[PDB]
Parts: sequence; structure tokens; C-alpha cells
Amino acid sequence: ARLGRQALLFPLCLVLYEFSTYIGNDMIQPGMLAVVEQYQAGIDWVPTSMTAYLAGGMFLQWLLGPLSDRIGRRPVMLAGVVWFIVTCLAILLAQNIEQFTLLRFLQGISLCFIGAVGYAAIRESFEEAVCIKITALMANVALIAPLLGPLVGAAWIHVLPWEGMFVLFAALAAISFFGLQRAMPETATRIGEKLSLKELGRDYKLVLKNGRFVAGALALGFVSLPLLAWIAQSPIIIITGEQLSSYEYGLLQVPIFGALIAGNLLLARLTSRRTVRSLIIMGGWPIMIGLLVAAAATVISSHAYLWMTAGLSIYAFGIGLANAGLVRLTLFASDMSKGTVSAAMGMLQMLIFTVGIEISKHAWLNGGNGLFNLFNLVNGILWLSLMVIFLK
Ligand SMILES: CCCCCCCCCCCC[N+](C)(C)[O-]
Ligand SMILES: CCCCCCCCCCCC[N+](C)(C)[O-]
Repeated sequence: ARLGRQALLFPLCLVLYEFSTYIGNDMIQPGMLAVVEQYQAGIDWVPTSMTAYLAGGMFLQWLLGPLSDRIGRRPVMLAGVVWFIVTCLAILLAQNIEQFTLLRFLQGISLCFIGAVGYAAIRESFEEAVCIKITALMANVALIAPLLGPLVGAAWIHVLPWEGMFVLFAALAAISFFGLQRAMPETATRIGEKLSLKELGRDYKLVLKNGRFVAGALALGFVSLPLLAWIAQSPIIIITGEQLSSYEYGLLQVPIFGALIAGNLLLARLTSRRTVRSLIIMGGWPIMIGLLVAAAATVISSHAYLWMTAGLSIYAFGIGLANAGLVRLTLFASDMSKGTVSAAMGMLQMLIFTVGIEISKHAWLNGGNGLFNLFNLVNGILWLSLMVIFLK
């Protein structure tokens, strides 16, 4: 009757919801070619779909943690899942690529609920031991989605309409809702205390005064930008630009995200014998080399996408190795409340992702693949520059 055993339905449905929102990005990108063809809109709106999605995900970030603390985790979390379901369904009525993009933004708001409320309840619900396993599963979900999403999405548009994908996301989120409704406990400490936006603002201005934290948080954004820009732009780079098929598009995803996974796997084996600082340095080598290779190759020949793919694969391996550690060090760089620290670094990342994808898009539209990879290289260099400051 659920006390001990079915308690695990709560983290399981949170994980399911997380997955739904992630493929809500990752399946959609390859489907954006069908979408933009349906609306008769330019291919410049393809990466923008992801920009809007991620922009929405920085929207309520700062708010939801302290808000749910006051009015409770259950009603806020469940409202987020419902909002995801409703906005997933509403996009079928879009009628315009501008209105489509607006709904991508509104959909992305659902992202904020995962970390700021759902995971806050996890940390408040479970022992440090079990909590570790849960974050591990959430981390693995974040690994699987970008691998499976583009493959499933590319296959999907040869069979079913793009609208069906949003019906899928909504269905999966519906399952999480009913699971969370009957499982998730109320962990909120600060009911019914008042919330000061004035003092909340003061907290964020305080975390932003810490220079090491800001360096680490910005670096996490810059270093992952090439990966996310590839996710955003790969449908137009491959299919539109190189005139390859959907099958090849799918194939190129395998070494890149397989390498990401390989890097995390090597991380799990090294972590007991290696400090996070040295794993950052260890990952730094394939990160810089991979980005250098993709840039140099496509400046020599704009059309070599296999060298670009290899370079991104080597880079993604380094990311897999270096990233989890930088997240930890960045978290611990500030002594403030972890909810405030987490939301701050999530917002700084999203800021770099959204703006960076847009810059990336105009880079490729004007300069082709060479410029795509050159902009990715400067982002690597920005991460590197921040690391020599960050440590020590
Ligand atoms: C490993 C890169 C870390 C980037 C963190 C992005 C937050 C996830 C928001 C949904 C986006 C899904 N995506 C494209 C990252 O796979
Ligand atoms: C020994 C410390 C206890 C005295 C502080 C009174 C509690 C007020 C809490 C205000 C919240 C501040 N903050 C940083 C969380 O925004």
C-alpha cells in the first residue's frame, strides 16, 4: 500500500516527465524540416525552435524553487506537468511559424519545474545514498534523449505527421502526472511564509558577485554550446546543406552522442582515483582537439562533414568526461542556498545556449560549415580561458 515500495513511483514519474520534456526538444529538431515545410517558412526557423524552447526554460527558473517552497511542491510540480500537456496540444493549432515558435517558448517553461521543484523534492524526500542513484538515473536520461530523439524523430516524419510527436509527449507527461499525483509527497518547508521578490532579487545579485561561481557557470554554458548548436542545426546542416538523407543524418548522431556516453562511462570508472579538477583537465584535451579538428577541416574544405562529425565526437567525449565535475565545483563555489545557486547557473547556461544558437545559425547561414565550427571553437576557447581563472 505504497509506503516503502511504491514510494519509488515518485522518482520514476519525475524521470518520465524529464524524458518527455527532453525529447520534446530532441525528437522535434529533425521534425522541424517537415514543420517548416508545412508552414512554408524558411529553414532559419529550424534552430529557432530550440532557442525558444530553451529560452522558456530560463523563464520561471528563478521563481519556482522559492515559490513551491511557500505554496508546496505538489501543486506547483503538477501544474507544470499539466502546462506541458496543454501547450504540447495547443501547438497543433499554431497556424504560423511565429505562433509555433511562441508555443515552443511556452512549452519550454515546463523545463523549469524539473530541477527547481521536482528534484528539490527528491533531495528533501530521500537519503543522500538513494538521492545519488536518482540523480544518476536523471543523468542517464539526459544522455539517452539526445541519442534516441533525433533517430526516432527522423524516422517519425516518414511515417506520422509532426503533430503526432506532440501528442506523444503529452501522453507520456499524462502518465507522469497521474503517477506524481498518487506518489509525490509534500516536502515543502516554508509553507506558509511570504515570498519577497525584493529579497529574492537580492539573493541572485549576491551569487552574481561571486567571481569564481560566475566563471564556472558561464564556462558550463560556453563548453556545451557546440553540442547544443549541433543539436539545433544538424538537420539543416546535413539534409538541407549537404543534401544527405535522413538516414545519414541519423547515422552521424551515433558517434557524437555515443562518444558523450563513452566519456561519462570513463568518468564513472576514473572518479574514485581522479579529482574533478584533473578530470576537467583530462577532458580539456579532447574538447579543444575535437573543436580544432572540426574547424580546421571545414575551413580547408567546407563540405567535409565526416571530419566535422569526428571532431564533434572527440569533443563530446571530453564533455562527457569534464562536465559533471565542473557542475559540482560550480555548485560548491558559492555558499548560498543550493536552490538559488542551481537556478542561477541554469539561467546563465540557458542565456549562453539561446543567444549562442542564434549566433551559430547566422554563422552557418552566412559562412557555411566552416563558420559553424569556428564559432564552436571560440566557445571552447572561452571555456578554456575561464578554466585557468577558475582553477586556481
Ligand atoms: C550535456 C549538455 C548540458 C546542457 C543542459 C541543457 C538542459 C536540458 C534542457 C533540454 C534540452 C535537451 N538537450 C538538447 C540538452 O538535450
Ligand atoms: C542564525 C540565522 C537565523 C537568523 C535569520 C532569520 C531567518 C530569515 C531568513 C531570510 C532568508 C534569507 N535568504 C538568504 C534565504 O534569502
